[PDB]
Amino acid sequence: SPFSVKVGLAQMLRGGVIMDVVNAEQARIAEEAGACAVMALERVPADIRAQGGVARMSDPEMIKEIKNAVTIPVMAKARIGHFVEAQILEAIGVDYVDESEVLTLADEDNHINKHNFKIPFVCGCRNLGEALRRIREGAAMIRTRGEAGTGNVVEAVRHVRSVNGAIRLLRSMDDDEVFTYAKKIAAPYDLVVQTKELGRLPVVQFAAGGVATPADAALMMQLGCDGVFVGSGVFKSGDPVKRAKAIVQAVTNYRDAAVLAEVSCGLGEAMV
Amino acid sequence: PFSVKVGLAQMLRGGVIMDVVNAEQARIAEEAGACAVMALERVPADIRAQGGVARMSDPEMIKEIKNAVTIPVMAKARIGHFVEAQILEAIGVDYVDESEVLTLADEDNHINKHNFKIPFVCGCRNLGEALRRIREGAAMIRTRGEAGTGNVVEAVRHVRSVNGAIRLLRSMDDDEVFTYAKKIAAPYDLVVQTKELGRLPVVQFAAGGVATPADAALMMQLGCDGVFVGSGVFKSGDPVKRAKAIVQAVTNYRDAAVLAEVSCGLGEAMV
Amino acid sequence: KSPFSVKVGLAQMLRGGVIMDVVNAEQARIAEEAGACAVMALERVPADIRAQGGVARMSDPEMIKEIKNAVTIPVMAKARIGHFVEAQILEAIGVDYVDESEVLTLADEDNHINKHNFKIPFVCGCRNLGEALRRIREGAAMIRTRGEAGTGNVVEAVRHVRSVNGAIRLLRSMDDDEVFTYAKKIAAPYDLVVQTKELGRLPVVQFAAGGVATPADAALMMQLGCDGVFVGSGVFKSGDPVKRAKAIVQAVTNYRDAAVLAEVSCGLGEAMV
Amino acid sequence: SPFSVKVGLAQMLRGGVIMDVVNAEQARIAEEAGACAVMALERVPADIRAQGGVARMSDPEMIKEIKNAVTIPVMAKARIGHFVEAQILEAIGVDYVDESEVLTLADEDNHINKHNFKIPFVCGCRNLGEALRRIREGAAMIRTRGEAGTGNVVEAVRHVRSVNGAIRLLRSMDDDEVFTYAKKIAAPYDLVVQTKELGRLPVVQFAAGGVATPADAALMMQLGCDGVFVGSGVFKSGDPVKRAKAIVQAVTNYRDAAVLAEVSCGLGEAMV
Amino acid sequence: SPFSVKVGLAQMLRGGVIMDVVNAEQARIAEEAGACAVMALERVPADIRAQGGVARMSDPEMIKEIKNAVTIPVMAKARIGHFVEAQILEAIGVDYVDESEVLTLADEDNHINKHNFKIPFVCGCRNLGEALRRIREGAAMIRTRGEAGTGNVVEAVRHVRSVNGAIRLLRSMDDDEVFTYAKKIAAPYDLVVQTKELGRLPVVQFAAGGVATPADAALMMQLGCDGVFVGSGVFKSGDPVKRAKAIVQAVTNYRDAAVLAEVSCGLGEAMV
Ligand SMILES: *C[C@H](N)C(=O)/C=C/OP(=O)(O)O
Ligand SMILES: *C[C@H](N)C(=O)/C=C/OP(=O)(O)O
Ligand SMILES: *C[C@H](N)C(=O)/C=C/OP(=O)(O)O
Ligand SMILES: *C[C@H](N)C(=O)/C=C/OP(=O)(O)O
Ligand SMILES: *C[C@H](N)C(=O)/C=C/OP(=O)(O)O
Repeated sequence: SPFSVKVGLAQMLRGGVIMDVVNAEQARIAEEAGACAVMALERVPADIRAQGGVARMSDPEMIKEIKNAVTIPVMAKARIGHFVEAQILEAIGVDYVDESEVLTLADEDNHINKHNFKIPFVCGCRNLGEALRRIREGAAMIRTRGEAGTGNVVEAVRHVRSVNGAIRLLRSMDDDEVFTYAKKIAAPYDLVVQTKELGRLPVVQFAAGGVATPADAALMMQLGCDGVFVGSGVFKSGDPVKRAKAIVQAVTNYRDAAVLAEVSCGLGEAMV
Repeated sequence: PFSVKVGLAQMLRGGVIMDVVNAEQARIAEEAGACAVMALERVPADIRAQGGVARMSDPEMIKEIKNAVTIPVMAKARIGHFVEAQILEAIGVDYVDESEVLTLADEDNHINKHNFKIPFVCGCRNLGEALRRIREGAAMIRTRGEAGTGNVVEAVRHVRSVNGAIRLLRSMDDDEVFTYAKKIAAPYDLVVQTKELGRLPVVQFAAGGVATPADAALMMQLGCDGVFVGSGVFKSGDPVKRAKAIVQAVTNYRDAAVLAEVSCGLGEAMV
Repeated sequence: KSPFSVKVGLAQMLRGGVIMDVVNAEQARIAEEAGACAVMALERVPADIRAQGGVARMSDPEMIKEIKNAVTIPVMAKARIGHFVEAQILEAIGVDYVDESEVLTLADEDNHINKHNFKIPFVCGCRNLGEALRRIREGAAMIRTRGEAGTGNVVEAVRHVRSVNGAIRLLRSMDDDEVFTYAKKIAAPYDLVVQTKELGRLPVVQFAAGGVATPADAALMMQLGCDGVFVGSGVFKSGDPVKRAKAIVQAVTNYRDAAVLAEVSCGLGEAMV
Repeated sequence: SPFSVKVGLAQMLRGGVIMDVVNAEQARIAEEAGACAVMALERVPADIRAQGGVARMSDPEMIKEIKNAVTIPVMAKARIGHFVEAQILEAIGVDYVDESEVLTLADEDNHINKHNFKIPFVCGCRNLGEALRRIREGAAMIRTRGEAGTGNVVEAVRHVRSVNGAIRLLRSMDDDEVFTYAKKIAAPYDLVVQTKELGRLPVVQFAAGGVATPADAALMMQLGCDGVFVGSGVFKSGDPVKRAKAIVQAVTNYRDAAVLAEVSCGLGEAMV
Repeated sequence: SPFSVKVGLAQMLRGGVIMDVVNAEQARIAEEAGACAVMALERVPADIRAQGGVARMSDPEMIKEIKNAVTIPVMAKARIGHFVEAQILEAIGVDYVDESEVLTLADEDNHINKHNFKIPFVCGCRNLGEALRRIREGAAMIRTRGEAGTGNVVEAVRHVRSVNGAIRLLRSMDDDEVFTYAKKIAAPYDLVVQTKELGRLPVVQFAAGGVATPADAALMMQLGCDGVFVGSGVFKSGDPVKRAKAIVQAVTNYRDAAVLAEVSCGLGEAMV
């Protein structure tokens, strides 16, 4: 099954950190720090927030440079609904497209039909219903997003707890009430049932938004994520190389408080 | 094990706990006679003035503060950020303050404090909040006003609310306590324990706005077991003298002659 | 060990049973012969209270002694919410359970009876889990998950059974760290919420009540996971109370046997208006 | 002081039941039942409610017939603010005037200045502030009223719990907060302080309103009242003679469940 | 009676001007100008308004200096509800504490229990009910305040007229309506009656707020005050020494238009 193949590709990222990079130098830093993949974008989310202006798919020249600089998978963001941007990214050989809300919405009413592509897609979500709608559209991996570019995990905690609490609610829910639940969260019933049977999201689920410290990243993992995205927390901090390695080690050893303490020690300024 | 942590906190009764952001402030607080220090990144008046996300202190700074003093060292963690508290426990702080002056990490849940071996401080504005924090595992309650304003008005409000509610509860008809516990959304058993003790089941300190010795003795005369001072000492003109004066005020809070003496010639209070 | 757990233990005997409202000894005797596990003595059945209005109070003790004398199964009696003196009287005349009931006229809008002060067990009503746990903390030994009394419409009982059980299933799989906030949100005592989480069920017997008019209704309550059903109006406001009472009892005894449900429903005559 | 003498007169009624009577026959029934006093009025509160129309002080003729019929004290109702009605009641020798809200309000803004009278007054209240305001006007006894003429104790339970909860609040209140409390309930501070010091109301406190059964009456006594008024529950019931004695016995033995059970047995129909 | 003694102390200030001083130089100026007392505070009210920031009891060192610099009585402000601040002021020997609204409220729900102190207190008020509540708390002198630090008498005129008009209303009020009046203004009935019997406030009443010119001060006196407070009008004006003497003479000769004209002539800039 072509979708299950795409899902399997994203499973290989479990336990990893994906780092936003806007040039090839940042891409090397992330790979050396132990990132499982990099995300090519025009500006990290904290700069998109402070500066404003329309944010689009990165120039294919920049993506090519980042692909050449690393051997780990390379993701790239496309505007929501901008399926031509995604066609271009697939054509130049990115490994994943992130149909991303940090870029400027291109279609306020529809997402990309991700089934028309060979490579897997990441989509964001704030709740289970959103996650399942993205998956029905063909998303092979889900980013449970908070607020990008603020260094504040509070919304990612909210959305991780919301998605996982809804899954747990679903696990023990009376079968006969699942139809109404699927109407209530506006999700395809088959995907709701698959989630109930698995007891987890049918695709990999990473946290994203405001992860600024190793404590934050391990928090996301102890809350039940398969990995984390860091967009601004590394490359807007005082010591990106050391913070990047620290966040990777936090995610690999997310239950080991002594390791979390050690990698957090003497880490310099987090992002503003 | 929870009563062990509740008992530990008893050793701070009668004391002043002082916020410190580095080892120099920590030694000043100990020499002034503070019963413990509270390590945080910025004093609350600076967090309020400057904005920005405020998190747990870097472990390196906490280790520095631990090595500078021999009185208990507390540290702040963001509400709900249980991994920050795991780290603070792993580096050997004596108390975690799950603190509202830091940027909220979980808007819906506090830390499950029963999963830790060290005692936790939590803030409250009323009795129901205090009892909820205690049921989560807090061993000590900070009855908080407004952090970083030098204005005790909200601390006075919340101390009178908590203690007024405890006094209400003490004379309350037993049959009305069930509805009372619903009304303040508190665990009934802890409500009953408060009624039977006649005081909060854990140590209760005032915090927020304590700027002068008179403020500090005011909190004690309103029936607190101690006071936090976050900004009043180190945002003031003479930190070393004000810290000793606030400590002496809390130790001698009913002695107007002493209160007048230690307040004399104290310099500028915090802005 | 504790006196409360002894009362809770005693109520277990009622699992699988039907408790029928009776207003005289004739009704009580019919209920016992139909196989009811207990009767509920009250002044008027809920449909009559609803239609007639007026203040509804504890039954006259003479009525209760007549009902106790007529049957050997347990006798329950209704007391107004908050009216602890009515309950003291019911206890002194030897009823087996007091139902602190919303079908009677509320006597204290702000407090329920302190049921821990009594030796005999109490039933209390609830619409949701928080209500149930607050009643249990006050000392209710058994919970009646109530819909609308006297209407013959199960729709609200279904709502409240699904609500209580939905919340229990929600609780069973809930992340432990979220239970403190959950206890606050439903305004329930935390220890009882945790106990409910651990057991996967209500810590006391849970019956459905309100609007159960047919055997299908009763068996529906049982298939939604109740331990038993109250029938107040559906039996004695119907056209054939004796046949209907046996049918509902059989429905609760054999609630998964559709052939039996079909059988006991056949020719049952008119249900309540 | 003259006021404390009046207050002492009403103390002699502790443990008693006061019954509303509209003629000498009812008054004799009440005295024989053991009532500590009777309350002369034109119509029992249940009739005033169902019938409407202006309700005033009883005709002095009817009051004289009631005084001739009994030797226990005779009370009579006067309209709120109607000090001339009270002057008349005093001139014909009633023992207490009840400035009563079950009669038609004569002055919407002022109560009778009860210090200008030699005999003691009863006033109603819903909360402690009302009681203390009535007492400052010269009320020697407070009746804590619910809904008169409905046979429903719910509002009297509310008001008894309100007054008593306020007094218990006041007993443990910080002395410095009492000034603001007296402002909040709009009550004379000296009477608030006196209530705090006594731990109870500075005058006798009876329950009234909706007491229909012996259980109701004993309920009021167990809630902390000194006695009960019964306006409608006796003479609108099926068996007033038996019910009046049962209520009296209930109030005398209000903590004895076996007695309460016994006197409640076979009591006939309560009021509608 | 200890309260009547405190009241008698404040009577000696009748016909006087109390001047705010923030150092010993201002205190001498006020005494030489003929002030009956000085008020030690950290900043005059016009500066507290313009600058903001929390305003507390003056440092006891400053109060000591002001006490040493003058022989007339020395008052000091404490924050409303800050009874420890008042304990300190009593301990260092001020003659009066002003529980003052120009300082930052410390207890939004309660004032200081002034009966626990040996020295008399001043409190502010905007209306009779406030004045009487402060007096019940133990205030021995009342400051009928307008708007401090604006130089605009309009609110002090409003509040002086309000207090005096309410007293005049009370003077001629039907006795039987006084109970309801005391509820309406939320004042202790005994104090309301005392005010009605005296025909004036039971303690000394000074005006305060916006008194900027000798005309203003004499206005307050012709409206019926026993004296005036000047906080900003002297020491924020162009010629404090001359304006201070002028305001004192205005208050001493408040009905003598020729004197008011003379002392107002050539007075330089009033406060901004
Ligand atoms: C969309 C991108 N992959 C991402 O995860 C952004 C995160 O925002 P930040 O809060 O800057 O980590
Ligand atoms: C949370 C911290 N320990 C604290 O007590 C803050 C006090 O606020 P401040 O107003 O700065 O004393
Ligand atoms: C309170 C009584 N036990 C009861 O269950 C009422 C049921 O209502 P109905 O709808 O009449 O069966
Ligand atoms: C005012 C009269 N004495 C009285 O107490 C009325 C009671 O009302 P009811 O509900 O008729 O007892
Ligand atoms: C509180 C002080 N005693 C005072 O009277 C303030 C007056 O204000 P101003 O308007 O500046 O005279």
